[PDB]
Amino acid sequence: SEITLGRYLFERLKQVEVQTIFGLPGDFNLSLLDNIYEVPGMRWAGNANELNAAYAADGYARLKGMSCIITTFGVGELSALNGIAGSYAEHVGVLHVVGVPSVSSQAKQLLLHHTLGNGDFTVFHRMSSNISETTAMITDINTAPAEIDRCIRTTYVSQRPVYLGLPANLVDLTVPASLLDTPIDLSLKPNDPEAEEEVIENVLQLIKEAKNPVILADACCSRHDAKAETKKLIDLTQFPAFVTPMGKGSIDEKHPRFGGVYVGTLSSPAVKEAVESADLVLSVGALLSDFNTGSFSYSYKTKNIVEFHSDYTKIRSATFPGVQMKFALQKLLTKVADAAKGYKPVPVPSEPEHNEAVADSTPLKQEWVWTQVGEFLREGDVVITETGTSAFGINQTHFPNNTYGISQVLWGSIGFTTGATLGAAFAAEEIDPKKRVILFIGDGSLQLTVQEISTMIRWGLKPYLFVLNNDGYTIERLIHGETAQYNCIQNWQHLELLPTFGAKDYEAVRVSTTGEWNKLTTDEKFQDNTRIRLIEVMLPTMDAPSNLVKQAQLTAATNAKN
Amino acid sequence: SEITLGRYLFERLKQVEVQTIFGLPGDFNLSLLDNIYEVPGMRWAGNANELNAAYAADGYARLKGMSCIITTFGVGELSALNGIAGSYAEHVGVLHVVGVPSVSSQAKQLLLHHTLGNGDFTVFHRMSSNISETTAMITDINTAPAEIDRCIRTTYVSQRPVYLGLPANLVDLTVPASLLDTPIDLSLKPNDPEAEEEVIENVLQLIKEAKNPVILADACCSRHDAKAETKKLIDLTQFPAFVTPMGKGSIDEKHPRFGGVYVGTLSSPAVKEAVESADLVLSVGALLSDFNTGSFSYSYKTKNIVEFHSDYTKIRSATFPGVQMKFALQKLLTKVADAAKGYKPVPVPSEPEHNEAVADSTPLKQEWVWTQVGEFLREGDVVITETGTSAFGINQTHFPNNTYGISQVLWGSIGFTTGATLGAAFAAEEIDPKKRVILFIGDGSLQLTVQEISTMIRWGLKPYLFVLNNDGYTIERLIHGETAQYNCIQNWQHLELLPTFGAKDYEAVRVSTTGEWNKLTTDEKFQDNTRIRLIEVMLPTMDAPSNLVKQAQLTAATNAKN
Ligand SMILES: Cc1ncc(C[n+]2csc(CCOP(=O)(O)OP(=O)(O)O)c2C)c(N)n1
Ligand SMILES: Cc1ncc(C[n+]2csc(CCOP(=O)(O)OP(=O)(O)O)c2C)c(N)n1
Ligand SMILES: *[C@@](C)(O)P(=O)(O)OC
Ligand SMILES: *[C@@](C)(O)P(=O)(O)OC
Ligand SMILES: COP(=O)(O)C(C)=O
Ligand SMILES: COP(=O)(O)C(C)=O
Ligand SMILES: COP(=O)(O)[C@H](C)O
Ligand SMILES: COP(=O)(O)[C@H](C)O
Ligand SMILES: [Mg+2]
Ligand SMILES: [Mg+2]
Repeated sequence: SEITLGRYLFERLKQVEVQTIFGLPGDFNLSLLDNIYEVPGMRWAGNANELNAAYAADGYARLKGMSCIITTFGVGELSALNGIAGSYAEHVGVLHVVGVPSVSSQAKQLLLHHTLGNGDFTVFHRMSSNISETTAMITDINTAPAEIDRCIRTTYVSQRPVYLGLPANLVDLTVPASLLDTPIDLSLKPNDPEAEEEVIENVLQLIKEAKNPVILADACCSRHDAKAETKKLIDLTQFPAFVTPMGKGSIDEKHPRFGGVYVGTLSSPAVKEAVESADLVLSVGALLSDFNTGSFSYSYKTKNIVEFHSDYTKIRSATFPGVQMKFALQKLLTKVADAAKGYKPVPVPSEPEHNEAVADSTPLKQEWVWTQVGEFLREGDVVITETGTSAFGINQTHFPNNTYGISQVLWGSIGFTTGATLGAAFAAEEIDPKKRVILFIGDGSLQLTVQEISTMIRWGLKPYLFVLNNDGYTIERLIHGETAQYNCIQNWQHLELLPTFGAKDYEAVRVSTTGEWNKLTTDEKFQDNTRIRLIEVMLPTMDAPSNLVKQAQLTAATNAKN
Repeated sequence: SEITLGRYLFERLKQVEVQTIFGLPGDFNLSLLDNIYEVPGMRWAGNANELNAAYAADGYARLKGMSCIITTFGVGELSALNGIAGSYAEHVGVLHVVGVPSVSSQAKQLLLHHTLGNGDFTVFHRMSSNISETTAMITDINTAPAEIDRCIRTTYVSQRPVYLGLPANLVDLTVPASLLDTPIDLSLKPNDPEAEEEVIENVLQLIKEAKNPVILADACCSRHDAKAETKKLIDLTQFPAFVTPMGKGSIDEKHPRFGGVYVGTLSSPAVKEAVESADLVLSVGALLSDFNTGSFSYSYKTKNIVEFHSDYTKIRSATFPGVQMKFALQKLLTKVADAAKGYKPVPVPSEPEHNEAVADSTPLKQEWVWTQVGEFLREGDVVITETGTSAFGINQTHFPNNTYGISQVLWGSIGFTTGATLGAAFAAEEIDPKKRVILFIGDGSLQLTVQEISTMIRWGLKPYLFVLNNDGYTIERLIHGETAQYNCIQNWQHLELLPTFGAKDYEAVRVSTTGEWNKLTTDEKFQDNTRIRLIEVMLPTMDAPSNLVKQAQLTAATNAKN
């Protein structure tokens, strides 16, 4: 019993729970794609372009664990590249498979379409190696199952993009089916016993001594799977728990000990103080980007900083190479309650609010929206926020427990979120058909990736697409050129996007007032994810969350340098 | 008197006749873009995404001589790379300007947005250099004016994309205005007199001996500026003249000595016979790609092949390095009427210029449409055909003299032409507003880049957008997977796209029959470019011009072979 190499690929992906495959067809991958239909459960999204396909592979991997996008040599791959880079930047495990010209076309340097016309078949592979954890350009059938397994493990474990090139002529060759009976090894190796035990004792002593210890969960807590441990640590220690913007959603915001979003100097006065006064910081998965830290504005001076990281740990000035956080946290948690039993709980900053009631005629403002969105959310929602006012405003929104956030704070590619939403809707559907996928995207960002709405429609996916109509690039207007033509956009009939892409069962509604907002969002039928929905949210052109106004200025200054 | 470095950039582009600037803003390019408005006549397009911007810059340069897309560090520039790669593949001089972090941001390796989180500011520049003729990352103001000139010259002269990175802090520093008073050198080095003389004596001698000489114009005749020389060569020799698919438009098809489109084995029998029985082939600008040549199908029955190229000449088995075609043809022209004086003109092929009468109710078919296109075209038209049935079908359309064709036969990135259309239409409006820009794009291709229609509306541009609705990817269906779900697309309402993107003054009409076709296209008001039009052409799913049917099969077999 034998299967095609293409077949093997799809069977392996299914074993790591990839059910939906992203990308676009081309002659160089059509035989490969045939195999998808031979694997029970697997489907082909049918994306509207390769850039959006890669954004969607990203959103899907964030929920599902990993994902796979297939493109065609040259023109498919190169289109995906900004999607792949972003997955790299943000530690998202995306397997990028490219259908390439058969080996005999390559050997004989055929002047083929999608080449640069110089007979170099290695160029695109070479470009992609710059943004991949590892790569394979498969030429040898005898090692190919092993290479694919290597690419999958690396994608899954490292959580970085991997590039797999497959000649069209290789994909139809057979491999023994029994190769599939043995699972890919998807584990990490255990820590060094001595190194890890020294980390533990060290952290344990620091905790025993600390009067005002605080926990801070950042991006890599989320990206590298330490969420269950960080949750236990908060429960067992009762230390105040804070979250960065890039880690929003990785810790539960309705826990009695949750103190807020810390963004250095842009934090609320109570959060800034509760954090910066700590005599011990337990940091989980720091990723200190400009926007994630209010332009590098942390101010603690203390030490007793413990940094947990995927592959090492830092304690004060010391680094412990190879001490991986997931196992180190697991081991820590068996002794942490005793270490902390002398801790008298310091009070945490109290949550923001509810908006006060206002006249129903009151026009919508950014500040009011971000607070209100908290009344709409429920446990288990996926909340996706575009770079722009949306990404900044969500910080102030209070998540129910078990809310999965998606915000590309480091890469910051506008338009990402239309595709991330498609891929998240696919993932959610396979996880739990009642989990809601809720997108906030600006009117400008939508334009770059709008066609991926079509793919959501063709699969009957049912996300909520909040479109923030503020007449252009408000985030950019706040940085430079408040009235510059380059910050304006052609205005679109947003309510027409859905039926134009062929939707038949949908809602498209415009909200301009608090009354319209509330009427829509408190409606029981609206709250159920029974159809795709677009909500055009009319806002003032220069209205922004206060943190964005501050940041816009910090950023402007940085660039103009001297 | 001093101007900003940014200003200097734009005054330079104005001197090589770039009036429209493509791309998207981003914080690292905003200061740069301010200067556009400081230079009389220069405009910023405001594209809907960077890939589309890059496609539009390509279309722009094909018409104008060169173009400029400006993007932002990481996220803009990576999004544009497929467009740039296409420009490199097809020899189009696009200058790619990237606004990048200030010099000391890079020096201090700040964890900024749009980086890979690893401190490497060189990686995107390194990626672009694989698909660039040269690059510049500007760091020094004293040398920036010269580096910019070096870039523009290379772009213009080599007709390939150039990469130019401008740190955000440098673009406001100033340079002497007087610099602009010395022209960039835009000229070619001349040929070696001795090597050129050998070439010419050789060709002349062959011409004197030929009874059946023929001329074959190909892609590099247009890309490398030899169309004037080639027209004169046809005039003075009276030899039969043929064009390849990729060079279509580069020679006048209503010339009495025009013999048709040669595509090796995919040629009409009269054309294959006319060319292959030749006893001399004067080949101008050969680019022998799969789709250009019926899968490398040429069967010249002579050894007397002369290949002119930008940088060398070939005669029979001999290569003449450095013998440049523009110059060698100019020299050839001075003696060639005399070498050819004893030539008795052999008759040239044709096909019917016209379709048979049919019932007006006749469903539209590809073969009928492509012949019928010829009755609608006028001299001065720009004819843009997408990869798919459009690009193969146009080969059977008869051009009026002075028809400019754009068909990306080598690179073959679907979606290209929506962008190329925007940029051809800008260019054409600057050249002569009476020049119509006429697009043929499939339902599938349109999906990848549809948002760029928005940018046409914004600027009041008046292309004719013929959209071929055959319910999916017909060209792929003929390659493999006739009814595969991967060759199927979500169905759009093409008639609604234009209002949806804010069009006020426009037409959108569906045509299904020959009579609806004739009614619309023979209408005098329709034939005037006074508004943006979309024509939705309804065609059968498996309907294809017969050339594409054969080519799909060869390609299939090329991809399968071991
Ligand atoms: C791919 C890409 N191109 C350009 C940019 C630069 N950029 C950052 S924010 C922004 C504008 C966002 O506009 P919108 O989505 O309308 O957000 P809001 O008006 O709510 O601020 C742009 C163009 C980017 N981040 N990514
Ligand atoms: C960016 C990109 N992705 C994938 C391909 C592979 N490809 C070539 S033709 C084609 C289908 C185009 O279909 P359509 O425009 O509807 O043309 P038609 O049906 O008239 O043949 C595809 C997906 C490509 N050339 N470029
Ligand atoms: C994250 C950047 O903190 P990590 O170090 O865990 O990621 C690899
Ligand atoms: C064209 C491919 O013939 P060229 O040789 O002029 O290109 C540089
Ligand atoms: C988070 O990853 P999973 O274990 O869910 C998987 C095997 O995909
Ligand atoms: C100097 O302008 P050019 O002639 O170079 C042009 C046609 O762009
Ligand atoms: C080239 O073959 P194909 O995959 O049909 C598309 C043109 O790329
Ligand atoms: C980050 O700066 P910006 O240019 O506004 C966009 C997010 O890049
Ligand atoms: Mg906006
Ligand atoms: Mg089609």
